[PDB]
Amino acid sequence: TSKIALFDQTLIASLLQFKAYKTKVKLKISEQRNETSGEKELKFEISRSDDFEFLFSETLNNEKYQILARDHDLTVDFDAFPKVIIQHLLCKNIVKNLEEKPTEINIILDAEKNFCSFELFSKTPWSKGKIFSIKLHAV
Amino acid sequence: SKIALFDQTLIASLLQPLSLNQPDFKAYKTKVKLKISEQRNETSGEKELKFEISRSDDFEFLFSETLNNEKYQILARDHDLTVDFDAFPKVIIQHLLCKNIVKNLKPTEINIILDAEKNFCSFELFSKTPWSKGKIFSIKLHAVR
Repeated sequence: TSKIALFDQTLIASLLQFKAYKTKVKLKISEQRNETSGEKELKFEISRSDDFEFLFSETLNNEKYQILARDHDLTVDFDAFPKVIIQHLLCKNIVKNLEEKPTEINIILDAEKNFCSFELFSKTPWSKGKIFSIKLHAV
Repeated sequence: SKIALFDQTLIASLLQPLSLNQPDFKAYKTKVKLKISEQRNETSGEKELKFEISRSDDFEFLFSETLNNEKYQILARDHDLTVDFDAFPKVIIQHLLCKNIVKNLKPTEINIILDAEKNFCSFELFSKTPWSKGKIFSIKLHAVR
C-alpha cells in the first residue's frame, strides 16, 4: 500500500543469456509501505512492451538494501538511494540514441526465467562504473 | 630510460599508528609529493610504471612501487579496472590534473596509511560519485632502503 510512483520510463537495455541484444524495457521505481510493518519499501519492476510473460520485480526494505550497499560499496542511505538513481537516469546524460554497442543498463536472464539480474552502470575512464546489480524475480 | 610523467605535491589524509603495539591511528592532512614515471626493466626490457611518494617534512619518508604488466593485472582485477597497462598512467594522470578555479577572493581524494615499522604505506586514490566513495585503486608502496 501507499504506492508512490517515482520513475516510470522505457529504457534501452542490452539483454543477455550468450548472444547480446539491445531492447526497450519499461522500468518502474516506486515507494511503498509494507502492509504488516508499515516500514518503507522500494519496488523495482521491469517489463517489456512486447513480451507479456516478461515481468520481473523486487521489493527492497532497509535490510535487503544493506546487502546491496555491502556488495556494491554504496555510501548513500536507503532513503537517498532512489533519489540519486532517478537523478542519474533522468538528469545526467540527456543523450538521444537513434533506433530504427555500449549500454548503461544490462539485463541477464535465467534459462528457467525464474529471475534476472538488473545492472546499472556509469562508465569512467578506468572502469565500467557499475552502480549496482539487483536480482529481479519473475512475477 | 626513466621518464617522469607526473611530479606534484598533493594533499593527502595520512593515518599513522601511535605505536606498533597499540590500536590507535591518528589522522592528519599533509602535503606529499607524488611522482609517476615510466621506465624499462634493465634485465627484461619490459615496460614498468613507478610510483614514488615522498615529503619535504621527512627525508626518511620514501616509498615506492614498480608495476609491470603482470603486477598490474592483479591490481586491475582487485579494482575492476578496464583500462590496459599502457593506458592506465595516462588516465590516472589526466584525472589528477586538476584545475581548481576555486579563486577564494575538506574532502581529500587521497588516503595514505602507514606502517608502524615504516616498511610500507597504502596509497589510495578516489573519485567521488553521488552514490559512492569512488575508489579508483590502492597500491602498497614499500620503503626505499
